Amino acid sequence: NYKPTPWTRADALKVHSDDPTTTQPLVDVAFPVMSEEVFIWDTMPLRDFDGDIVSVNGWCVIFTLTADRNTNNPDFQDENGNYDIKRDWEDRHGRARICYWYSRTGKDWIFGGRVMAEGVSPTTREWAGTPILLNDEGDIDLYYTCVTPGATIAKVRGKIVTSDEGVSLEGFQHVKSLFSADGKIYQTEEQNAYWNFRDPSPFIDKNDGKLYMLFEGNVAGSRGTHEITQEDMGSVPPGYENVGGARYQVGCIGLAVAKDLSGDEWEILPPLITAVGVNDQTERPHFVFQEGKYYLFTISHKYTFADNLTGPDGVYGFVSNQLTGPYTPMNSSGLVLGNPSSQPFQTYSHYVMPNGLVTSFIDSVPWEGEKFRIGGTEAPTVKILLKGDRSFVVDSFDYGYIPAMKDIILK
Ligand SMILES: [Zn+2]
Ligand SMILES: [Zn+2]
Ligand SMILES: [Zn+2]
Repeated sequence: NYKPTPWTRADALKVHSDDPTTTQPLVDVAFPVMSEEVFIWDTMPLRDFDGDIVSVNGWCVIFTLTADRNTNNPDFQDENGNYDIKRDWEDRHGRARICYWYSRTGKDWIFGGRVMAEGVSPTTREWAGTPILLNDEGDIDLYYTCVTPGATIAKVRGKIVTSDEGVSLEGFQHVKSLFSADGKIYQTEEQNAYWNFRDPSPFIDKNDGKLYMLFEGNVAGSRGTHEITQEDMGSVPPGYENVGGARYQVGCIGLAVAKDLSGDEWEILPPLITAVGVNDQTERPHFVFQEGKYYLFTISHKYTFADNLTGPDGVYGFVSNQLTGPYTPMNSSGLVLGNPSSQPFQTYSHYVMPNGLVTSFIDSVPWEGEKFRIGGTEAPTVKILLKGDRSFVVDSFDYGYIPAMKDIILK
């Protein structure tokens, strides 16, 4: 049918940190925190099947990966008996639960609580995905990732109800497990104990009318066995032929197609982008559809790049005229919005919305000496412009500013 587009080593050699047109503004080390009771990180705005951020009866809604702050929990005290926020924050992944927040302004979010009651999720961990508003009766499918045991893309249906006072989510009771890594296209746990498989992002393509989804995967094959092809290399310059252990980096942006628009059955397809020999993690893939083009964004780490390559934490991107490619890297290298080198981990999980706004959460900011301040709260929103195969940072907004693009009046 089609071939994946490689993000090549030659592309990655063009990545440039601290390009001000593609660098997030510096986070204030004295940033405010939205809650003294919970951490948040990955944030998923409520959207429809094309990408539009939608409010409901005037209420904006975000879903967050969420965990309790264990400030007064002795299990998270050091030997002196003092709260160890670093240990608490770094243990959040095993405590992740999906919660919702709402606001009529797109900021100053009001906490709504858990989407699912404890026990509904097949796995205790509730990792990231996408909440889709299905209709103007308020039905929502939360696509998300069930992790440990295994890694399984799943969805759960519920409903949103509004009042003059706020928003309530109800009925998220029945998780439907959709699919896991297959082993022929996408790498399995048996092939690699560290395999990546997560982060569903569904969309409908009006060109064929079908329901698809993006997700993070790895190219199938036993860990360490992947061959680096000339197509993975690209046109590298003289002297840049040593790839080191690059065969261990095998990230890809996966694709699947639903049998019909209910999205209850899926067919796994070849990936759209592969990064063999370049980067192990193409996370949280998501589309912006603009001017008939397919803008494909993904989030990655400085330290998941292969040997003798590097880049900043942040969002990378690719653009094509067709869903299945060929894709060309944004800003020539792929980098769309990277962290500044003086605060390289200030934010993560950078999500580009079709209005150009990019949200992220604050992770770790340098503080004093070799100390760091931990966030667990929303970062200032950045605005970028997409022009052809290039992007430009053009504005900055308040912490966690995630407004809607359209408002849906419920029937
Ligand atoms: Zn729309
Ligand atoms: Zn309706
Ligand atoms: Zn990182």
